[PDB]
Amino acid sequence: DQVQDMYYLSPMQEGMLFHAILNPGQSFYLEQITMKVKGSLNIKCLEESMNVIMDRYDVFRTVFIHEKVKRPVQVVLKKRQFQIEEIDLTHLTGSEQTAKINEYKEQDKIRGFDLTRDIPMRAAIFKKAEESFEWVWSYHHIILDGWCFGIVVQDLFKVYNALREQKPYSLPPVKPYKDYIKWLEKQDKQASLRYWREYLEDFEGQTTFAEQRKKQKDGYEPKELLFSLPEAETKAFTELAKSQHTTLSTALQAVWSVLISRYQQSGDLAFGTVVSGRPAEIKGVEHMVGLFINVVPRRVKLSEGITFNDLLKQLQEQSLQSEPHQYVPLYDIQSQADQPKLIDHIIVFENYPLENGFDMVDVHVFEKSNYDLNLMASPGDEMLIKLAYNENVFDEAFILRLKSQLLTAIQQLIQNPDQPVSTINI
Repeated sequence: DQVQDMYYLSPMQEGMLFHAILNPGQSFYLEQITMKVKGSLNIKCLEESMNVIMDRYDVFRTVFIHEKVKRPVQVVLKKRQFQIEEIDLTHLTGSEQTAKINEYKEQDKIRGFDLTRDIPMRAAIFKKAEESFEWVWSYHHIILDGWCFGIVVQDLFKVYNALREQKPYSLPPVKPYKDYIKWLEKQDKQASLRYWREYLEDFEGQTTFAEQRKKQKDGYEPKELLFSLPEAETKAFTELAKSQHTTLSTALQAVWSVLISRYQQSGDLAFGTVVSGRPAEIKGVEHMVGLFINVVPRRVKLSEGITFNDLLKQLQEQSLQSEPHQYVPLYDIQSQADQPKLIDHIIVFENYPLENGFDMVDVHVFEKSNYDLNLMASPGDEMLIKLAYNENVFDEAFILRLKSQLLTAIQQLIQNPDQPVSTINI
């Protein structure tokens, strides 16, 4: 037998597997990393390093079985070989190389992953010229989220940049994903469901930006508006977050709360937020690799006279009480309120968003969007904010207005953190 271990699926993994089988070929839970490499690259060592990553991270040797079993199980294999699929585009013009790679990217989203047999990650390198390559990296979220993929990337390049130069290396020990499954099986699932039920008690629901939503036929027109926060306000926004003993993510959620409070004309609002899902009870959970992040509902209550520091407190405290219950899938939370549309937009703060070797220019991450509006923020000397929206629902003019309103609200809130947020002008 080629089986190394066998354990159950996390609640998120089970719903992910359930929807993946029911909707094949719809790019569900698929992430496609596309990048152009301008430089020299040892293909054989990249293949060798990938197989080190293969045997270092058990999530890549994992398959899922749902048939003829009372409850789905994940099977990790003792050994599996990864082929990096090299494609020669030297004998082709530029346009044929572009279409050949674009044909791969479109077909790759449709093929997806047979989670019962395939490796939940596939790679393709297109040699378009000498020292000119294009990488199409794909993986399934059932085994890997965005943050943990960066850990795999650094481990791959550490092994790559060493093997080629013959110099040896050592890699930090990894904690098996089974330890997270073990922690889950020890939690009271009903106690976590009750937390979200109480947390969302008497919430009526809301269609965010209702009068700005265009009422057309369903369908997604992906568009983006990217902008930065100047270093001065970024340093002050971080200092205010450090002063109030809260995170930079919570600080942005509070600014967004004030903005939507004006559009909805209400003090009871909800939006999606991505939580780490990494329980601090497990030691070394920071170095584990697997599926941890989750979108959970965030309910913000804005009473009369509430200040930004008061809002910063309400949010940071709820972030702590929710930590033992961040494993609950959003479907289970929404069913415990008969509100299939409890949230319709999310805020994401990626602290490490997606030298030795070559040059990596033009990175693009493809991910199917489940919401008509997504506020994405990344750290840095000047905070980078992205507004990814569906053009069939929202116009660019409104997204541009939200940019100006978000920038002026950030400034007004860092300078008057103890003034009632109702006094903020947007």
